[PDB]
Amino acid sequence: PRTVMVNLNIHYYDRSTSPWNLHRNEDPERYPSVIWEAKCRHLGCINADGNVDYHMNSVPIQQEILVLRREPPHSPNSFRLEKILVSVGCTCVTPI
Amino acid sequence: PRTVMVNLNIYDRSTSPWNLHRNEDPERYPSVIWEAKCRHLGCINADGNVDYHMNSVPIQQEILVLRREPPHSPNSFRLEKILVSVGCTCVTP
Repeated sequence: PRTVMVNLNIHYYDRSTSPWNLHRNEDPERYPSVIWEAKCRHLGCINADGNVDYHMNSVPIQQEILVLRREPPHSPNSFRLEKILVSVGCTCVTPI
Repeated sequence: PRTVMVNLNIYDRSTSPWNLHRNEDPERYPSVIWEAKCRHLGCINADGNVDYHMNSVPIQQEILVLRREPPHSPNSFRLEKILVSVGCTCVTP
């Protein structure tokens, strides 16, 4: 147990060939409770003509992020640090 | 004001590829954050060549981190928002 104190008071890509939308992911047992996650708009990538090219793939960029998990569950003042995978945007990839 | 206890015990084929840079900050938890840096200004063509007709742009995301409060404190923090480069996307200029 590595217990620390934390004060919780804090103090564009539309032209992408692999564009994305943001999805509201909510968890009451987590701090921060809301995490906005990227979801690729298409399976393929946008052409020079503005069309979807299915020989290319829009893939989500997944990053490991540290979040706070209520420990014990429902606790207003006690947490454990947790690693979660979050989709942070989309990139365009050549298939294997 | 809002003090809580925290237990600290826990794309190569891209047209806009990136490299990871280890960003270090002693006054931050986590001290180590891997940040993306676009390999090129352009995007990779169907031919495997860098094409200046398109741009690799970093995707910047706001992340919650812990800032040592008071400074240098091993066990006391304040929640902070920082901008981190998390990958690269390819954009039409």
